[PDB]
This record gives sequence, C-alpha cells and structure tokens, in this order.
Amino acid sequence: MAHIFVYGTLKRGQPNHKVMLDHSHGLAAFRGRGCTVESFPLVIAGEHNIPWLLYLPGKGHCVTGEIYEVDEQMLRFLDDFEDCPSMYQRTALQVQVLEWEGDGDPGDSVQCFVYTTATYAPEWLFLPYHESYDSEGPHGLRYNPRENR
Repeated sequence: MAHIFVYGTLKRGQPNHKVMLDHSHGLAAFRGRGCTVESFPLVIAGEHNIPWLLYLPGKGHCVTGEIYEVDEQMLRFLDDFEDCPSMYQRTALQVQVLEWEGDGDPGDSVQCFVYTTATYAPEWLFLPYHESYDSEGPHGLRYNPRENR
C-alpha cells in the first residue's frame, strides 16, 4: 500500500520488468510518472554493470523514471531480489510528479521509496552521473543477469 519510484529497471525494457507482470510477486499499478528533482549520484559500477544510487541529496543529476503504486508483496519481493540490506537499503527521497493518476494528490512532488546505498566506497564518487538508465543507450555497458537469458 505504498508509492515507489523506478529509475529504469521496470521502465524502458530491462530484464527485471517481468517481476511485476505476475501479481503473485506483488502488485504494481502505474500511479503516474516522475523524476528525482533531488539530484542524486546515479553511477554505473560493478563487474556485472550494476549501477547504484548513492544516498546523496543534491549531488549529481535528476533521474527520470516512473511511479508505481505497490502492495506489501511487491515491496517485499524487491526486499529480497535486490540483496538488501547487504547490497542496497530501502530509503525515502523526493520525486517530482510528472503525472499523478487518481486521488491522493501530494502536489508537484511526492516522497517515494527507492533502493539506495550509504555504505559505498569513495571510488564511486569519482564516477560520472547520468539522468536515466537504459539498456538501449549507446554506452555499451548494460546489465548482465543471464546474458544468454
């Protein structure tokens, strides 16, 4: 019964999207769309091309993305798929609403939940920042979960 913000992994065309396509892994509904008007460090790291959102308000860029309403099971599935608390931690941040679908209208920003890290190595602050995360992009650095898939 919560509102979250997706960077990319269940938006453009990422491997992870399939999770929210079976209600038995939890509820998702397109509850409008948004960006982090709060500038964060979206950096690409790890040998499997695992970008991270370090919890640093006002450092970096505004990640464009989408706002899903979720049930407690979707919020819990991501609480086990993402290897949190080890890898990530679930946190609260500020998200500009680019569209709001339905009642319960917070104004032009909302407080969503996101997975972040506070436990990072300093090398990841020397990394470049980005405004979305899309396998389609010309970078040539895309996620490798089953590759062959």
